[PDB]
Amino acid sequence: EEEKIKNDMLKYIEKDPKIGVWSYPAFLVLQYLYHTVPGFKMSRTAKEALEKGLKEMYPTLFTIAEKIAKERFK
Amino acid sequence: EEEKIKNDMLKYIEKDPKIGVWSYPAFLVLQYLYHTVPGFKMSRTAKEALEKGLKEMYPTLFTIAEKIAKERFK
Repeated sequence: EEEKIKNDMLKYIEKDPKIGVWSYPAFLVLQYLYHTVPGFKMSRTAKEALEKGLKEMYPTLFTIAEKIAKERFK
Repeated sequence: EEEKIKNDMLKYIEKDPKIGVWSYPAFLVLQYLYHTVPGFKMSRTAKEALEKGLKEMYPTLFTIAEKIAKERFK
């Protein structure tokens, strides 16, 4: 169950976590903030948005993935 | 105010809304679902997650961007 998920998720660590989104509203808001407030970390806020929404949709899987990624610190 | 935002957002329509996220938890959950449930629209769910989280963080800007993008239908 849980340990079945762990092996697959560790198989997915090996790859680059590039995630691509084609979304006009999100792009417009992010670009507006980038051009309007200096120093706006557009990519960080987009990652936060993705992580927040995805954790809300799939809380258990998101927590498992976060624990596996974190506990791969050393 | 609002009409100042409209001009910039219409300036940003011209570009491709490619949004890129480098996030290990979100990547792990999305790839787990892609490999585990057939027909999983990974990109659609990632876009939904980004839109949900970003609308929660910036509801007014997200609604403005969504209205501008929608009302550019014809």
